[PDB]
Amino acid sequence: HDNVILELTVRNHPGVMTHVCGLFARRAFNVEGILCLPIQDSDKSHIWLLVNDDQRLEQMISQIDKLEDVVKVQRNQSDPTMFNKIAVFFQ
Amino acid sequence: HDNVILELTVRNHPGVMTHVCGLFARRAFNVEGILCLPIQDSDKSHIWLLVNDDQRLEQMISQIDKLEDVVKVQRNQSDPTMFNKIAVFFQ
Ligand SMILES: CC[C@H](C)[C@H](N)C(=O)O
Ligand SMILES: CC[C@H](C)[C@H](N)C(=O)O
Ligand SMILES: [Co+2]
Ligand SMILES: [Co+2]
Repeated sequence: HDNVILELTVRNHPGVMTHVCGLFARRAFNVEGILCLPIQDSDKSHIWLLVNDDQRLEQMISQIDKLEDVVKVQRNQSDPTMFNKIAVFFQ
Repeated sequence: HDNVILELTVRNHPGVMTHVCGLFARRAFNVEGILCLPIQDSDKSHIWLLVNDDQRLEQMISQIDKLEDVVKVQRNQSDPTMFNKIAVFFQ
């Protein structure tokens, strides 16, 4: 469909979410949904980003990958409707 | 307990999440959990931020309030365990 889920594994450090989102912001690229959770007994966190499927997305995944504190960035290996399901409980 | 939920209503525009998180980042203030959802049939979105209960938080709520595209910022008027509940389904 229209959107894509990007799943990031990042270091749970101050400022990594600003850097990740700044890459999108610097291009006026909107982010539709965000879920961020720490990983249990770990120094990392998971970031799920709901974004529109885009030609520019492949280049931006590359920028995200080179970021500081980002260890892995995945496209479309998560739950495609995960934000619809969360939305049933939070509005 | 240790943490606090900040609930923001913001314009669903590119770059607002970068600005919101940059205020925390500029102070090395960590953000523990994030949920961001668009509001149905609307031009806004909701941002829930899980942060440590802090003396500096009252000043930073003030900075967040003066931000561009932020219409409302609330402290502790949401679900205190909301990220624990999401965590049962997403890790
Ligand atoms: C958290 C997403 C916010 C509302 C906006 N869409 C942005 O790209 O910054
Ligand atoms: C999304 C939160 C990330 C992992 C980090 N805690 C930060 O403050 O930017
Ligand atoms: Co670091
Ligand atoms: Co705007």
